[PDB]
Amino acid sequence: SGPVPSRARVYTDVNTHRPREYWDYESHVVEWGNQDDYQLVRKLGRGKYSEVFEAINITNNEKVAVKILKPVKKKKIKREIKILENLRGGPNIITLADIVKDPVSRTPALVFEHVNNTDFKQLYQTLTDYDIRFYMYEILKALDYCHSMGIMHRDVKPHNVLIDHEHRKLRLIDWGLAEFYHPGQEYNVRVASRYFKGPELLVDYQMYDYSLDMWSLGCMLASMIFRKEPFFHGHDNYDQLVRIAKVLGTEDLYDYIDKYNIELDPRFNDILGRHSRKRWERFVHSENQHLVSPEALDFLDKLLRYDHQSRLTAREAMEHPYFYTVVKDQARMG
Ligand SMILES: Nc1ncnc2c1ncn2[C@@H]1O[C@H](COP(=O)(O)OP(=O)(O)NP(=O)(O)O)[C@@H](O)[C@H]1O
Ligand SMILES: [Cl-]
Ligand SMILES: [Cl-]
Ligand SMILES: [Cl-]
Repeated sequence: SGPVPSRARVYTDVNTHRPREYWDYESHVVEWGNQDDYQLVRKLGRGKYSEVFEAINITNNEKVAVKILKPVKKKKIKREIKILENLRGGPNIITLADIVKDPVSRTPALVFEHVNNTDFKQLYQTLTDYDIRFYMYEILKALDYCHSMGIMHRDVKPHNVLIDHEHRKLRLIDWGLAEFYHPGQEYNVRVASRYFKGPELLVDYQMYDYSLDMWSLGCMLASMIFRKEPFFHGHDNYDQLVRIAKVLGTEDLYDYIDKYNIELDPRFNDILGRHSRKRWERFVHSENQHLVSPEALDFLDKLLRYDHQSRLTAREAMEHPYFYTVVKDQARMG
């Protein structure tokens, strides 16, 4: 009589229907490239698990990007490599062009297509309402694609979305926490960034699915339309669920837990208490009111729901009328 099972509403068996080797990434054998074929130009930044550099492919002088992984188990390296290989060709996902080793460290050096080192998080200040819709749809293409190829990103956040605003091109990056979805598998909840974690991770519900990403995307949307960064600003893991409950109310939270018979720390129950559902209009101010339309609020509602199985899928999100006009975009660069 543990917690109740769950299987994804969409793309449930896509990995099942594929050959083993599609998803059995521990078995993958990396083909190494020519390390003397890429020379680093300059440092573009970093992350908790990589150094990213602009570089050049010398055999044709083409511009690339090179992510040098810090040390770390080969299990994950093969997982990120296989995923990136599987997704190559998909809309708006970063293209893996080679893997080589760092000359001195001998660690893997992932060659990608070059983008601008400019992300969605940098552009929060300036985006018109049309542009928020537009880029949101571009991210959805990536999620729908990855989810349909059996893959959960599990780290959707503005830092992980590169935008070339000049060319109106977005790529979803940082697949290092991505995993393959298998109905009935339990996944670690130490995925994603505090502010973008679904209530499932926050209550240790491990039989989660692609719909985690859809919560994270809702959280990104909310910060952008309300100009509050982040939107749910939890100071620790438990406080993250308390902040969500202060907006979305506790009655549905407690209905979600008893839906899936999840075991919550009694003492943490006491901390949550009872919070009434705030109407999404509470966070409208003069400074953000031009970003907030009824279709925006309806879309967010359908994303920010405690029950992972209730949230819009990427495809259903793509059909939502928040994207009615922007799908007709006439592709003006300037
Ligand atoms: N293909 C790329 N083109 C340009 N910049 C990139 C590219 N990939 C990553 N970066 C840059 O790296 C900096 C930090 O990105 P980061 O999230 O570290 O990417 P990552 O290479 O996936 N690293 P990690 O988080 O360790 O996996 C940002 O300024 C990004 O612009
Ligand atoms: Cl971020
Ligand atoms: Cl995992
Ligand atoms: Cl989906």
